[PDB]
Amino acid sequence: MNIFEMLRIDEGLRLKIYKDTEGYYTIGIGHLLTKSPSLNAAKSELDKAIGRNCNGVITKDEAEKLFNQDVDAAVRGILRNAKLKPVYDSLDAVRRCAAINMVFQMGETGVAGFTNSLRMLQQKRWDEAAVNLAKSRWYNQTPNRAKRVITTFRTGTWDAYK
Ligand SMILES: CCc1ccccc1
Ligand SMILES: [Cl-]
Repeated sequence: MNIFEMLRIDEGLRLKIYKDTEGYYTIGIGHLLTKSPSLNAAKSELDKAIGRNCNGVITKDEAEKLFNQDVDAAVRGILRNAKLKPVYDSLDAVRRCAAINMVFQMGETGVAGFTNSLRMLQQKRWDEAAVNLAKSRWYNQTPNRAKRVITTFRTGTWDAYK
C-alpha cells in the first residue's frame, strides 16, 4: 500500500463531472473543479486543467495525471506549512499517508486548524489523538472515510484498507 492506492480506494474514479459529498463539481480521482454551482464554470475549469476542450469527460490517463499533480500539491502544502511540517516529519511512513489523505480531502488550511490533534500526534499519543480526531465535522459527515484514516493514525498499519 502507498498513498496513491489509499486515495484511489477512498475517492474512486469517475471520468465525467460528478458532485462530491458536499455538492461540489469534481472529476477523476477526487479532483475538485470549483465550488461554484455553475456547471459551465466547472467545464471551463476542466478544460483549463487538461489543456483541451473536454466537454466534461476525460480519459483514464488524464485522470491519473491530475491525481499525481494533486497528491504532489498536498505534500508540498504540508512541507511549506510551519504548523504541519514538524508534525509530518515526526511520523512514520504509514502515518504520513494518513496525513496526506486529510490534506487532500480538506486542504492545507482546514487541516492546520486541527491544532489539538496535531499536538497529540507529535507526542505519539495515538489513542488520544484518535478520539480527538473523531470529535469533528469531518468524522460526522464522512464517517467511514474518517474511520479508515483515524485507524491508520491509531495503529500505524494498513489494516483499515486491507
Ligand atoms: C492532522 C493530520 C496531519 C498531521 C500532520 C500533517 C498534516 C496533517
Ligand atoms: Cl464516508
